[PDB]
Amino acid sequence: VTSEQLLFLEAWRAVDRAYVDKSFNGQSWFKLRETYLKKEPMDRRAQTYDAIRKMLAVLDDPFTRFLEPSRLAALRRGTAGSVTGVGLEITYDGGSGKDVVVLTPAPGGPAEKAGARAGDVIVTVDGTAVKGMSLYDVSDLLQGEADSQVEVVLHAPGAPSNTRTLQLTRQKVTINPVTFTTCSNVAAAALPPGAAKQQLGYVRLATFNSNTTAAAQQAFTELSKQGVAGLVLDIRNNGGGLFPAGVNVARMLVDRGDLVLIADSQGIRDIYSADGNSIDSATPLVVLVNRGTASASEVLAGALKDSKRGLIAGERTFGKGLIQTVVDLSDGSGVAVTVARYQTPAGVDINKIGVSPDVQLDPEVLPTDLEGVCRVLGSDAAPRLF
Repeated sequence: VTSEQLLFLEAWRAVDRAYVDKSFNGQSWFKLRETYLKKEPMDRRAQTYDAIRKMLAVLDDPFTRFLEPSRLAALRRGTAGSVTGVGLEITYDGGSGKDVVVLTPAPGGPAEKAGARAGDVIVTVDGTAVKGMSLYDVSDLLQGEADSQVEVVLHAPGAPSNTRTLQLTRQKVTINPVTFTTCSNVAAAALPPGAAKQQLGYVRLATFNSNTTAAAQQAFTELSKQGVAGLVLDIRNNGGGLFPAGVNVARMLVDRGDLVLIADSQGIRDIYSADGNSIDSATPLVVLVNRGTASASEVLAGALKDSKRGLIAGERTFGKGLIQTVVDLSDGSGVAVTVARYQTPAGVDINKIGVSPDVQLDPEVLPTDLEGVCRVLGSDAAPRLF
């Protein structure tokens, strides 16, 4: 058994131990290992990496991927300094043809400013066809030094002929996780039943990151103090992000009860529940979501819905409910492995199914800027949120 073979075995073991489906897509995992050791060339590092990728592929899970040393390091630094993108979060088509699509455009980032919307399908990046490539590889094509440009060709969902070519300039993108306001003189259409004041509290939660919790706490607190008639939590176009901040937010609204189950082929592995630290669990709440709402955001929405704490309004969410971990290998390379999936308190998978609105509404009727929101909600054309 060679050094190259041991390295391969490290990758095989990472999956053997942690993979979400212990039936391995119907493959005999140990048998594969023995077969590859015997039939696959692993004379140089490069061959070993290819053999690892080949093995991962049999799982038919495009999120389970191998990362070479430099890539893993870069993944780690992420979009921090010197490394910039164009304000796109990407993922694979929801019916996955290996089509890469825009999960969500970052608010005010380059791609959004150039008209890109959640659900658009990415055809090429700098001429390269992205269908079926690793998302880690695709991001690499999308990223680069600030002020540099990249060409992205996109089409409308289910309209391959409806394309556009954008020349985007890479720039740092800064999403402010939370903004909020009180809307006064709200239209009757937009109020919850039995409202005693025509005022609504609006909270735009654009991303879950390190700053989300502290900012959301301040918003709910203030709003509660104002005695608003209803709360409008806006998580449209929020790709998820920091799972714990989504849990923290859920905990601000619900006093008791399960929030999310973590499951895999074995059954439920972990649960997160309310911790009695609510800020506001009584004001009527409506949560706005759309096809750009994904992952931690969907989890939030699903806990609010199942618990009956809030109504979901808008359009069905993405259905991005898998969880991956990156397992480091001895040579600095790594494997991103799907280890689990999110389920609602009711035990339904978020994956694929997403979270459906109780109130179907055109997801573009309401703006996301504080001024515009109050304007529309005070209008004769206010959405019937509740």
